[PDB]
Amino acid sequence: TKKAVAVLKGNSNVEGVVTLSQDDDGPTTVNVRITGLAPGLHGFHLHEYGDTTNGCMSTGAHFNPAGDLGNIVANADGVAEVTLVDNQIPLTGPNSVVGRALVVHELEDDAGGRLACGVVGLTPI
Amino acid sequence: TKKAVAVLKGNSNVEGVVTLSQDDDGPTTVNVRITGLAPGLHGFHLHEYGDTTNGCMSTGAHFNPAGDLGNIVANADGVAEVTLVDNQIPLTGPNSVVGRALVVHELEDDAGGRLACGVVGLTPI
Ligand SMILES: [Zn+2]
Ligand SMILES: [Zn+2]
Repeated sequence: TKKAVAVLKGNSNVEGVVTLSQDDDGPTTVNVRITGLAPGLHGFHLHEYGDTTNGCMSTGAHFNPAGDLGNIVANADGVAEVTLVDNQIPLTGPNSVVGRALVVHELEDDAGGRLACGVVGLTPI
Repeated sequence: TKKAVAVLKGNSNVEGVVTLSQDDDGPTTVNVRITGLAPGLHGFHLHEYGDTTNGCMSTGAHFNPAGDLGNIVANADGVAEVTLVDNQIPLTGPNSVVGRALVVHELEDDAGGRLACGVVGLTPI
C-alpha cells in the first residue's frame, strides 16, 4: 500500500537500487541489489538527511527517531542481493524514512567510508 | 520551519541544486542554481515520484495535489540562479513534496525533454 525506492551512487564503483514496501502500518520489506562492492560484509544504514549536495557525507548521522539495517553480503562478484524485513522503517507518519537516505558502508556494521547512498523517494504503488 | 534539498542530474549536461524552505504553513522559498542549460527559459516542475530508476522518466507526471513552478532563466553561460516564492509546495503534511521530484525541462513552461531531476530530501534546519 506504500512504496519507496532509493538509487544508490557515490564516489566509488558502488551502485544499486533499493525498493521498500509497507502495507498499512506493518513491517517494511526492503529489496536490495547493490553492485561494485568488495566481497564480504557491508553495513547498511538509514541516515537522517536526504542531502547529497556534498556526496554521502551530507546525509548526516544514522537515523534515530532504528537506522541500522545490519550487514548486507557481497559475493565474490561484488553483488549484494537480498531481501530484508525490518519493523522500524516506517514509510508514513512522524518517523517516516521518506526523504531520508540509505547508505552502504565500506566495512561491516559496527563502519568505514560511505561508498554509496541515495535519497529515499516515493514510487508508484 | 522545515528545509529540503534536491540535487538535479540527468541524461544531459544539466546539473544543480535546489533548496526549499518553509515556515509554519506559509509560502515556500525555493533557491535554484542550475548549470549547463541552454540560454533562455526552462520549465521547472514538481513531478510525482522521487523515482530515478529509469532516469527522469520514472518521476512520473507533474504533481499538483501547484506543481508548476514556472520558468527559470539560464543566462549566456548556461547558469540559472534564482529565488522563487511559491505557496503550493508543502514540505509537511499529507501534501508534502518530500520524496517527490524536481524536474528541469528542455523548453519553456508547457516543455520538451526532462533535462535533469532530483529527489526532494530532508536537510538540516
Ligand atoms: Zn552509517
Ligand atoms: Zn514537467
